[PDB]
Amino acid sequence: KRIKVEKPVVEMDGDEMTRIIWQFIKEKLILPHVDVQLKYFDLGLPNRDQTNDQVTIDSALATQKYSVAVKCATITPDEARVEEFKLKKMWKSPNGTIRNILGGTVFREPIICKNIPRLVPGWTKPITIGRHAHGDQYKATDFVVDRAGTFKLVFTPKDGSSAKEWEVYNFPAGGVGMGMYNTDESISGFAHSCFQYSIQKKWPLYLSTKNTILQAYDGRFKDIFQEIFDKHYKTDFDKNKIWYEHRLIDDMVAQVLKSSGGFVWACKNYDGDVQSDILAQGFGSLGLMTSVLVCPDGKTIEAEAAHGTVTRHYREHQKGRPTSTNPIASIFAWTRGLEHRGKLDGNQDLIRFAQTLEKVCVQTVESGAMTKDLAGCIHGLSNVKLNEHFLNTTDFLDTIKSNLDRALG
Amino acid sequence: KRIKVEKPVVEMDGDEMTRIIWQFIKEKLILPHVDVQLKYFDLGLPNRDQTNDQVTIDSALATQKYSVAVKCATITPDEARVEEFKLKKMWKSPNGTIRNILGGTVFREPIICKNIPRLVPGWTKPITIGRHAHGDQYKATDFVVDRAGTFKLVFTPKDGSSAKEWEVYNFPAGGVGMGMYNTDESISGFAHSCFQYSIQKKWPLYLSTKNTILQAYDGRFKDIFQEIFDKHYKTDFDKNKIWYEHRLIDDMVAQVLKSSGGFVWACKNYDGDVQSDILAQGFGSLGLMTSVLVCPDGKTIEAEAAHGTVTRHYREHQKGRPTSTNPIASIFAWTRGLEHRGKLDGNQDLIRFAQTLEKVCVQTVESGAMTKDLAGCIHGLSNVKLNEHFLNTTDFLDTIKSNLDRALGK
Ligand SMILES: [Mg+2]
Ligand SMILES: [Mg+2]
Repeated sequence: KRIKVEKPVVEMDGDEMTRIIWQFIKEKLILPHVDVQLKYFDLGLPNRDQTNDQVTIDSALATQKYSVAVKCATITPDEARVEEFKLKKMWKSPNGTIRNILGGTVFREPIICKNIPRLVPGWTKPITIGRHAHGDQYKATDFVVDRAGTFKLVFTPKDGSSAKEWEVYNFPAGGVGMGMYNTDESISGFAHSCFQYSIQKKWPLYLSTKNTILQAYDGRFKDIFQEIFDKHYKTDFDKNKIWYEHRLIDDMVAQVLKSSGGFVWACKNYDGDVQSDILAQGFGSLGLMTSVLVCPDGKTIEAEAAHGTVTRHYREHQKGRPTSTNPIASIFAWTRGLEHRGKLDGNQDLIRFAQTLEKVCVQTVESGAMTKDLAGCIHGLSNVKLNEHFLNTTDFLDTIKSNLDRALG
Repeated sequence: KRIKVEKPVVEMDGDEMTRIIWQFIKEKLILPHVDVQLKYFDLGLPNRDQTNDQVTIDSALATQKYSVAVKCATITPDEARVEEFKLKKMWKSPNGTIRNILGGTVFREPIICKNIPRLVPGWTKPITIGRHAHGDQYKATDFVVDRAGTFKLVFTPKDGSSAKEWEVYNFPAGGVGMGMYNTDESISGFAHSCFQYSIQKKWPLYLSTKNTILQAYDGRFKDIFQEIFDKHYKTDFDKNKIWYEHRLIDDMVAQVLKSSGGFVWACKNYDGDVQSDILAQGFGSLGLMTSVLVCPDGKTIEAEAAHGTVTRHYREHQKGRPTSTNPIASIFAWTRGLEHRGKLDGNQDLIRFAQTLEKVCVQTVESGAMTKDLAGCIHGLSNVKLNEHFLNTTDFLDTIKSNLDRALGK
């Protein structure tokens, strides 16, 4: 019997090869077991252009309403994509837009498969990055200086007090300038979520900044975290034999590499983007990773596939040929979506299905049935072969489907 | 008989554990075998405070004059350091101030010992990071927003063109803002350095940015590198079977961790700081890495230890507790300083001494005498033990001192 879900799930469609596997996953794994009401938004690049990127804002507003989104990987366009898709604007990142509106922390962690070898031998336990999802480089204003001139910052107070101007630089010739920001509210919510997840895991927490160089900007991150820790969380950290410490970013990453894992890592928005990929790759593969935005309100989430759209595999699919594409991150976006939908509704049957599918995915890879990229981690890309070391995208999903049916019975 | 050194070498002194190691090296390893005139500048935090940070500017000026600096790792103040040292102001990064005056690229690579298992087993060849030494976070203007108000950017052209304003954010409550920049001239020189270094090494080059998010700012880096590649280097890269590619920083770092090395990695100022510590640590230790600021003119350099002051080892050493800090990167700052001084003057004995001291360091570790960090790579950090697997800071330095005297004795 299919599990009845009462409240809706927001579904965000994607691009190229991820768009196609997103549909297979829905057909083969999700819908045959779950009767769920889907609130569809096409964040494919053609439709984002068609709606002047308004579909992206509505998908986020819908997520605030219904409290659970699941997202397919999308194209953030450059010059090349603007020419290829004939876009009228170089539209901003859908991910950055959705994260800004919703706010909160993007938690990312590996999907550990026993047989997929780590590139960092020392990491015996997993690590979780809490990436702050708001502000900084993902809400910056930047520009090209094409001639001599003065660049300055200006802060005009609301209360009526005098404006403060800072002369940033008197450009003699061309260059670039940018401004970015963040709020106390956004940093406080970011801190709270990280402290709570650390208690939940029984793991210590590390904040990373460069407050020696950005003494006001990064110092505020250090100050707010240490304030919230002292007043709200120090007692709960002591009871669980865990701690909190601020580290300089360059010191942190070395320490992380030397570690054995088993900690939470609060990263700034930019650092989260960079270091989550070092984490994913170090644990075995970029495709073996979850990514879940947890909003400040505690109720709303957005689960996503954090990787790209796999353009090379898509081109082959256009020419009627078979591909071998890892669907696990996309699968885990659905399960994390459905699990939280089940938590809010009090639907234990749904929660159990999501966890069962996550386990079946790992077991299928651990049994030796896998896609080309994962088989390449084991035997090397030069030594792998079809129906010997790896399977087609749909065949792997069909293997996952068979194992999912056996587990449920 | 000391080696006479005709011309001076600028010396920048530092803080905490590196300051103590710096003085051992100067006193006991360098000037008993090298008659060298040192233009001494104390960039220890108390003297920077004493001089209103002018000594930092004066050290940078002196490096331009004599073309060679050797620097000890320094403290950059935050709020805690103002309390600690009772500072007049929250002074800026002296490395920032030095790098901004001198300009150039900071080249960073591992110091390889056959004896030391990597944390990243895949990296069978070394990797060099060309770090851009100018602009971005290290020249930024940042501030605390402590009341409601609007933050904007304003560009006013010098020759009468229309001025442009951009609203960054309307703050309802408290927060933070910042503005930063870089220049076409600085980024072009950064490209030239990295392309030239790549052709020397016969290695491919990668530039990392986030041009998909920072369309203008990071796009400018991508465009200038590509123009300069096609105008000056593309032919030579193709002839030498090497290549240049741009990659998104997040894509790049994953590629690095999975690679087997053998490439140059052009990093922006911020990225180069973070990624150079990943690199040193992955090859074995923060103590086994060189760092050289190569200026545009092709003559001036500043050699340093990439790693910090080792504050956590300094707190133990202050209270008399056991300590084992790796001095090799700090020694290699002296040797690359002297080697370059020797190369400029045509002083062959001074070049040989520098290289002899580098061989002594590597052969000392390769013979089984080492500091804790390196012992941990072999035996595991949770099983190493004082005087069984590793030596003290002083006992390891005395071992370098003993082996050095024996080396040039032979
Ligand atoms: Mg990323
Ligand atoms: Mg550093």
